[PDB]
Formats: sequence, C-alpha cells, structure tokens
Amino acid sequence: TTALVCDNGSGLVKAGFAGDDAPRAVFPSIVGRPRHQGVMVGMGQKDSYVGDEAQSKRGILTLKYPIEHGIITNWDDMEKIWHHTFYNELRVAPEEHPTLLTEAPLNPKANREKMTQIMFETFNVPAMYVAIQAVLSLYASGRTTGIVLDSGDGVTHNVPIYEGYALPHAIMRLDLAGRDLTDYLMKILTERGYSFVTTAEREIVRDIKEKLCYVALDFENEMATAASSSSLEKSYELPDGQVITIGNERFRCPETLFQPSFIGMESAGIHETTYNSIMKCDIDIRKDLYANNVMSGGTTMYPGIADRMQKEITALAPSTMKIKIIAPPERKYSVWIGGSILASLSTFQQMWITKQEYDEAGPSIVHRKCF
Amino acid sequence: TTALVCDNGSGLVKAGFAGDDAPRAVFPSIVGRPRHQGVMVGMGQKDSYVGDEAQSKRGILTLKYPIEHGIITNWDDMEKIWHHTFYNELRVAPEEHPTLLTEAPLNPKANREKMTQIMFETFNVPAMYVAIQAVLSLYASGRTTGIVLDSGDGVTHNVPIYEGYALPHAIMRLDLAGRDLTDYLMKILTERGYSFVTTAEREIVRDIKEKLCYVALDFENEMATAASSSSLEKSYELPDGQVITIGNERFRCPETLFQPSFIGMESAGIHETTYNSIMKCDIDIRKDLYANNVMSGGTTMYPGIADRMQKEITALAPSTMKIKIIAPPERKYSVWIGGSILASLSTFQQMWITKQEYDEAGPSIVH
Amino acid sequence: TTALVCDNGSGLVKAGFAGDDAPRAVFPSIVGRPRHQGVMVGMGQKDSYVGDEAQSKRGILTLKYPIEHGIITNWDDMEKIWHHTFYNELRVAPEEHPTLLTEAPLNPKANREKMTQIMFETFNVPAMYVAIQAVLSLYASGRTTGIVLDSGDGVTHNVPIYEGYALPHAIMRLDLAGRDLTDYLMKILTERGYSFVTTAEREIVRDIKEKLCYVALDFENEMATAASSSSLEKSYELPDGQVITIGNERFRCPETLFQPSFIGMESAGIHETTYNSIMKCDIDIRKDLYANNVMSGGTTMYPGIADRMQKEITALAPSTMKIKIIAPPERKYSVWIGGSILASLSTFQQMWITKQEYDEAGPSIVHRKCF
Ligand SMILES: Nc1ncnc2c1ncn2[C@@H]1O[C@H](COP(=O)(O)OP(=O)(O)O)[C@@H](O)[C@H]1O
Ligand SMILES: Nc1ncnc2c1ncn2[C@@H]1O[C@H](COP(=O)(O)OP(=O)(O)O)[C@@H](O)[C@H]1O
Ligand SMILES: Nc1ncnc2c1ncn2[C@@H]1O[C@H](COP(=O)(O)OP(=O)(O)O)[C@@H](O)[C@H]1O
Ligand SMILES: [Mg+2]
Ligand SMILES: [Mg+2]
Ligand SMILES: [Mg+2]
Repeated sequence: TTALVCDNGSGLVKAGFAGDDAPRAVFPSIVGRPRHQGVMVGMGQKDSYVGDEAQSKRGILTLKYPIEHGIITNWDDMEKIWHHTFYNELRVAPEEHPTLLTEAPLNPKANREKMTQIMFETFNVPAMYVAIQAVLSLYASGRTTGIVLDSGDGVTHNVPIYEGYALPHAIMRLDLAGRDLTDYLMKILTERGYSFVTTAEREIVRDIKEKLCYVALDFENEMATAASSSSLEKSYELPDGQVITIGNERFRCPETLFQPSFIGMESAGIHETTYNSIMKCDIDIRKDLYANNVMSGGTTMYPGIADRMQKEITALAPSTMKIKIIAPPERKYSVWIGGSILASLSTFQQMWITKQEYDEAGPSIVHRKCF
Repeated sequence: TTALVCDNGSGLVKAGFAGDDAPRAVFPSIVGRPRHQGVMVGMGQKDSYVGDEAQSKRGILTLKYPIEHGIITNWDDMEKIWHHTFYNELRVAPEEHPTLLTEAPLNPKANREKMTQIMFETFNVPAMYVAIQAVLSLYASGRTTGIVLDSGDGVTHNVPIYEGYALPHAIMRLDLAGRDLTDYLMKILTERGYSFVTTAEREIVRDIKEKLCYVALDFENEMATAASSSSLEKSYELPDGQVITIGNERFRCPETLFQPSFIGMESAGIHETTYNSIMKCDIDIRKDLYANNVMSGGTTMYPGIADRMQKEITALAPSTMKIKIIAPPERKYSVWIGGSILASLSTFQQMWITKQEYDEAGPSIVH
Repeated sequence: TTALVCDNGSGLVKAGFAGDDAPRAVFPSIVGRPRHQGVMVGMGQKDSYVGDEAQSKRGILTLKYPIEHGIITNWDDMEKIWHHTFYNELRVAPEEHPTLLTEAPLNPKANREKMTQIMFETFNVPAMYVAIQAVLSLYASGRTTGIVLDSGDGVTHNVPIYEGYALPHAIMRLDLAGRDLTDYLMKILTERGYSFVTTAEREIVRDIKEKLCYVALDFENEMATAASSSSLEKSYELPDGQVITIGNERFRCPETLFQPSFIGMESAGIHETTYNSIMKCDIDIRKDLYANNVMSGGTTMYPGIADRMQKEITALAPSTMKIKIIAPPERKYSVWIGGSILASLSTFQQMWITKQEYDEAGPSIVHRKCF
C-alpha cells in the first residue's frame, strides 16, 4: 500500500511510512540480556529486551549492538530488532508493504546479500531496495550539487554529486564516529576520578557527551582559557543522585574528529578528508562543491562544528572561493527524509526488486543499478 | 494434600498450612531438661520438655536452643522439636504433605544437607524445598524490587532484588541479632544491682527487652535527657512480685544495632551495611532500592527503628534521592506469609524435590 | 648521593637504593589503631602502628590500607607510612637523595599532584620522578619489545611496547586484583563453616590464599576430580591451633582472574584482555607481542598460571604464531628492579624534576614528558 522507509544506523533505528515528514519509530539498536543469573523460564521472566525496553532495565542487563562499524555482526539480534520494529513499533505487517533500507558505501557485498535474504525469507516483503545514505541526505537538502559528509555512530563518509551525476571514485570512508568519541570520553573521564566500565555506564557517558560536549573554534586558545579559568566547567547529575563536574573534556572529545591521532589513528581530519575529496574532482566541479557542503547525522550535531568546518576549509582552499557549510536544524533525520522523498517519486517505481526478480536472478541482483 | 510452611528461626518455630493468613503454631525453639536431680524414671517424671511446656516449668529446668546463629548444633533436639511440631502442635502426619523450610543465606552446606536427610529419613515427607527468608519477605510485601533487611534472633542479613532478578553478590550477613541484645541487656542491668545468670532469667530479660526497649532518634540527646530528668524511667514486675526500674537502658540495648562496638564487634551498623549493599549495585539500580527498604523479623519491632533508619540513610545518601522504609505492622510473620504465597503458586510446583530425585541424585540436589 | 627506589603498591612497600639487586625494606602498607578502648595517653600506650609492627599486634587493632585500587584515599596514613619508611626502615634522610616512585596508568591527576606536593613539602626531597610500573617491568626483563601484564593487590594493567616505543592507546586497566581474590576466598570459605569477618582474619585468609591456592589447567576437569576424590584437600593450622581443611576452593579463588563473573563483574578475563590489547596493535606488531608476554606482580605468583595463560592465548590466536609467557622466578620485585636500573642510567638524569622546576612551574610539571 504505502512504502516503508527504515534507516537502521549503528545504534539507532528510525522507521516510518513514505510521505511523512518524520518517522514514528526512533529507538536504539540494542539487545539486552540478563546478567547475574540464569533466566527463570518457569516464571514470566524474559530472556531478552529490545530498544527502549532494554534501556529501561539496563541496570541488570548486558547490552549489545548488532551493527558495528556499519556492518551487521549478530544476525539473530538484527532479526529480533526488525521483528520488533515491524510488529511492535510500527504495528504493520512486513508482507503488506515494500521496504527501502539504507547502507553506507564501500560495505562488504555479503552484508547486503544476507540482508536481502532476510527481507525476502523471514518476512514476505513484496519488493525492497537499498540506497546510499548520502544520496538521500542530498535529496532531503533539495539541491542536485554538493558534497555530503555523513557521520553517525559507526561510519563517516564523504560523497560528492554534481548535476545529479554520481562520482563513485571520489567517495571516502572513515571508521571514526560517535561510538569512538564515547569510548574516548570514557577514557578521559578517569583523569577526574570517574569510572565507567559497563555498557549501561557507556550509555550514561553517551548521554553526557550528547548533552555537554561542543566543538571549539581554536583548540589551543580554548585549552588555555580552560586552564586559566573556571567558566568552562559544567555539572551533571548521575542516575543515583551523584553530581560530577566536567571541564576541558567538553571540547576534547569532539576534537578527535579533527585530530584522529588522539585515539591512535593515522588518518586525517574531516576537514582534510573533505578537501582531499574535492581535490579529486575535475577542476570545473570544485567551485560548486565548495559552495555546497552538506552535513547530516547525529555526530554533526555538536554546537560550533559548522564554524570550525568553514574556518578549516577556508584555510585550506584559495581565497577566491565561496565556501558554505549547510547544517540544517534537522540533520539527524535528513537521511530518513530523503528516503521518504525517494520512495514517493513515480520515477523511482522501477527500482523495486520484486520477488520474481530475486527468485529468478538470485542475490547478485541486489548489486544492480537500473537508473 | 496441602503444603506445610514452617519458619524455624533461631528460638522460634512458626508452622502452618499454605494458603492461610497466619500459622497456627508459634512457639519457642527450646528444649528444657531437669536441673537439680536425676529423673525418676520409675514415676511419671519426664526427662525433657519442648516449647511452651518447657517455658511453663523453666524454674526447675536448664533450657537450650538447638539453633545458634542460624546453624543447627544439636540435631537430636531439632528432631524432637520437629516431631512435636508435626504430631503435637499441627496434628498432622509429616508423611502426608510436602514441606517448605526457610534458611538464612551464606550458611554451611552440611546444615541444609543433614536437614534434608532428616526430612526424608525420620519423616517420610513426599517432597521438600528450602528457601531464603528475604525473598519470602519481599514476596509477602507484594513488590518485585527492593532491598530486604531481615533480623531475627541469630542472624541479620541484607538481600537486594531488582525486577524479580536476584543479586547474589551483594548479599550481606551479620551475626548481631536479638540474642546478642538480650545478653547485652543482662550485662547492663547489673549497673542498677539486678542480677540475671540463669536461662530462665535470660527469658525474663528477653521479655523485659521486648516490652520496654525502644530506639532513640538521637542517642546523645536521649542520654542527656535521661541524665537530666526522670521521665524516661519505667517499672517492671518480676514473677515473684518484686519491681525493678529501668532508665536509659531502654534505648541503650537496641543502640547496639547501630553501634556494634558496644559489644566489641568491628562491623558497621545496619544503616551503614544497607548503604554499602546498595553501593554495590549498578548505578541504574540504586534509586529504586532507595525507594524500597523492607524490614522483617522480630528484631525490627522496636518502636522508632524505622525513623532512625530513614534518618541515617538520608544522611548517607544524596539529597535528590527518594528514601522509604517500609515497616508493615506484621513484620514478625512476613517470611512465613511469603512462604504461604510461594507454596500456593502453580509455577512453584516444579521446585518440589521429590523422593525419586533425592534418592537418585543424593544430597547435592539440595543445592 | 644515591637515588632511592620506592614501589608503594597497594598493601606493600618495597624501598631501597638504586644499584642494588633487591630493596631492603619490604613491609605491608597498613595502619593499625586500637579497637576496644580509648588510648591511655598518660601511659606509654601508642595510638597507631605501621607495617610489621601493626601485623604483630593485629589482634587488638583495626587495620586500614591507605591505598585502595591504586588510589591514595587517606593522606595522613600515607604520610605516616612514608615517614616510617624513611626514618625507621631505611635509616635515611629524605632530604639527602632524590626519589623515584611508581604509579599505575590511567590514574587521576590529583593523586600524582598531591603526591608530589608531599614529596616536596613535608620532605625536602631534592628531585623526584614518577614512572609507570609496566615500563619498569619490561626494563627489568631486559627486552625492548613485549606486552606486560602487571597484577598486584588493587590494579591489573596491560601495556605493550615495541622497539622501545610506547603504545599509549592500547593500555588496558582492570580493577580485579589480589584483594578481590582474598574477599572472594573469605566469601567461599563459609561453605565449609569457616567464618572470617575482621581485618586480622582477612590477613589470615590472605596468608591461606598465598600458601595453598593454585591455577587449574582445565576448570571443569579439576572440579570433577575434586568432587570424585579427596586428593585435592589440604590442611592449614590457624594461629590458635585449630586446623581447617580446604578442597576445590584452592583453584576456585584464582579462577576469578579468568572468569570475573564469579564476583559479578562484566569484564573479560586476563587472557581475553591480553588478546584484545594485542589486536589493537598494528598487524606488523602483533607477532613480536605474541612471542613476548611478560608477567609481574604478586598476583601472577600462582602455580600453573603461566601454563593456563599460554593455553588460552594459543586457543585465541592463529596456529602459526609463536606464543611465549615469560614468568621469571622474581616477578614480585620486577618493577622495583626496573626502577633500580632506570635510576642508574646516565641518560635518565634529565628526568629529575628539581625544586626549581616544581616551584617555578607548579603541579602541572608532574605531567611533563621530557624524554
Ligand atoms: N546533540 C548531539 N550531540 C553530539 N552527538 C550526538 C547528538 N545527538 C546524537 N549524537 C550522536 O550521534 C550518534 C548516532 O546518531 P545517528 O547518526 O542519528 O544514528 P545512526 O548513527 O544510528 O544512523 C550517536 O552515537 C550519538 O552519540
Ligand atoms: N516487640 C519486640 N521488640 C523487640 N524485639 C522483639 C519484639 N518481638 C520479638 N522480638 C525479638 O525478636 C527475636 C526473634 O524473633 P523472630 O525473628 O520473629 O523469630 P526468629 O528469630 O526465630 O525467626 C527474639 O529474640 C525477640 O527478642
Ligand atoms: N605466592 C603467592 N601466590 C598468590 N598470591 C600472592 C603470592 N604472593 C603475593 N601474592 C599476592 O600479591 C598481592 C600484592 O603483591 P605485590 O603486587 O607484590 O604488591 P603490590 O600489589 O603492593 O604492588 C597480595 O594481595 C598477595 O595476596
Ligand atoms: Mg545516521
Ligand atoms: Mg525471623
Ligand atoms: Mg606490584
């Protein structure tokens, strides 16, 4: 009847119907299992919890993310998450509507192939399609030219597009993302005597990072100000009532996005990666790419990230270039919105891989490019 | 036919049938034997007395508690007490019904094993099960989350439970209990010239403690008030008609629960133990445990104990926490009530260790 | 004149002079105070006891460890222990020689800063330096490449080093150590009817653990053998003359090192932690790290721990890898020996933080990396 749009990013599922302005179902991509003792199957004791229900009882659970660095590693947990999305969150039969899924570029083929297998075997989905997230972000933005930097929980990637034409050879991928920043914050908080070792404490640290961290315009100046003043400190209340205080850490955790060497990686920063991706393109393309820099994803939601982005790109690029960072207030859902647009186009209706095609052709048809 | 629920705590047996709101049989766990001369076996002279019958004739008897600090030490006396419970108090064949017994955590394995041996050898019980008392107290309370402090005559223990899931690594046990308080009161009463040396006099002192003692909100203020006034004194009549007067002792005996150093123990108080047990749990569990503190047992029946409990826990915990002490009027029987609930659940019927299982597997199946 | 080397680990002080093969002063890091009654200040009644003197009279004392999980919590007791080390055990003025102290990685900054404050204020030490223990262990071992697992009373940590170059981003820390094992043994001994509640009884249980415990090669097989035989039981005589008998507990207490869930911790075992730390390193580093596994500390002194270590690491690693566990007979003092080597190098003489530097720069200079 109506197409389903589902952005299953690392640690977050956003699912809804095509034509809507926002998905109904937004929940963490986690599976929690009891910790301290075996499950009493005789009583009404559950052996697993999914999403917000797992978050509510995380104090006695071990939490796992089935998607890691954009690649699904535990397929049973992925099946359970999909089942809960379809029958518990969206109140819809999967066998009633076609599905549009999202994936990061430069992923292993088997990941997509097995995903299709599930979507056609466990669930009797009529038709399905998998799209790249950055293309959907540019679709949501409303332009046909631009270079998209999409950063989530597991994967950061840069994709340029000119006049609606893809540039596959300039796509760049980096494994630094929000989960690495959360781990780095857990490491750094031990300097003030705060210990977080478990997965629930990891969720607490992720909340702290989302609520207090920000990007500094100049790292050295901000470090000097934090060392010579107390105006940078902020307080946070723990679930048990204890209060912690945080200082320069607020701008040291996201600084890893521009200096990956903080966590021991040889790669360059996001600004350098964007500049290098632009310098791949033909000399007649670079100016429009400079004028159109598009951000999407949760990891781009740090305050001040756009200003630092534009400053760094202006430093790298010649002085005669227009440089614009486009950071909409609704970056987090941008990809989903793009899907909701793409599934609503009548010109997209040829993209649907029907069950005749999957059965006759096999898994390889998931790598087709109809266009 | 109908399950039997029996809470055999140190110095008190509470036995009844499952589904009832209270046990029929509540009596002391004592065995009394004649003191001054050998028993005239020729005449109708009994050589031993059990329970209330021993209490009635305690003036010529030496009294013994077969259970000490939650561990059975005299098995013949335990057998006699069980026999009197089954054939004299409850008027029921043990070989007719299954049995649910209670035990304190962190007890020696052999204690349970031998108990099972008795319940399957001397008495031909069809099936039996042993449960932890704090879990039964939480079952009686009606909640699924909370930390239970159970204190009786020999053992005090703290057990937290969250969403029905046990937390075995946070269980705490302390040997200070009502018997130690009775001994401390016997020691302290010598300051006013009152001497109690025998076991019957120990029972008298236990009655005095149960009838006059209470917990002070502030120990220093109460001591100052007692020293500067006579409004704290109370009178008590002895069995022979003599009258004694008691003062600050009324709140000094239970104060040992919060200051064990009064009796030479290095451990911390019950409030500190509860706080430490809570600080073991995961940071996402502690708030619900703060909101649910459950008391059970006779030693928690002192007036004002809940107020001092909440005040101390509020002092230790952060200011943003909800702290509640739940002290029902029927704490003394709470454990038993929990058993009466647990034995009545159809989901519990898989727990019964039948005689096939005990005979085929051996003692280890009790664990 | 001659540098002083002092390894003040949780519950044990090992102090001596640089250039020696072993410290003179080895004694517990405890402070004991009278229990049952107030101290008669009129008579010659002491109010506190330190080290072996506290151990001799522990029957009437309450004992405290000023260092807990590698972090100093009672600074007055630490000051008293340092004073007794300097003026009673080593017969040396602190204001005569420079000092080299040891610390675990990922500790709070304030701990080190206050330590320096004491070493420069209460004692007029000319110069001082704080070093990581695992680096000193590798220095003592004599190699330049290897991954060190150091486990003591409060902290276990893994540090890899390649060609003398540090790898700070692969350092791992765990709070499970010998004190937790002693507490677990105290818990487990109640199954046989043995009760130990006080601190002196804790010392007795620690002696029992040091004297009778061992690591089993296969836990399930050893449990089956102990259940089906009496050859595993051992006897121990208490100070009052009573004799206790111990069975499978001998190998159940150290098994917590490989299965932390025995005490309710979500973390992995020491073998899994070592494997994960190795899998951080670059693919060109891992083989040498496999060939060089170095153990140090008291908690690594259990018989059979090296065999279980090598078996587990062989199980985790590929079959083509050389895997070696290096467990010298003198692991307990290894860190100290490393210090005695490091303080004797002429190239180390630039490391000394002199009083000019501390006074002019302040506490922050304790975090400097001269190198
Ligand atoms: N306001 C915020 N500031 C900083 N980081 C955020 C914020 N909101 C979300 N994040 C981070 O974004 C990451 C993933 O978000 P998102 O990209 O929306 O989902 P997914 O990665 O599953 O596609 C999370 O790890 C989270 O920590
Ligand atoms: N009203 C009371 N006030 C103070 N203590 C009491 C009171 N009633 C009973 N006790 C004490 O409780 C102790 C044991 O009671 P209980 O816990 O019910 O039985 P058991 O310990 O055998 O399980 C006795 O030593 C008794 O002194
Ligand atoms: N032979 C042994 N077997 C098992 N454990 C030991 C042995 N010797 C010492 N230990 C343990 O090592 C722990 C600390 O020793 P060590 O690491 O040398 O000192 P520190 O931890 O203070 O640096 C103690 O808790 C002790 O129980
Ligand atoms: Mg995303
Ligand atoms: Mg009781
Ligand atoms: Mg050590």
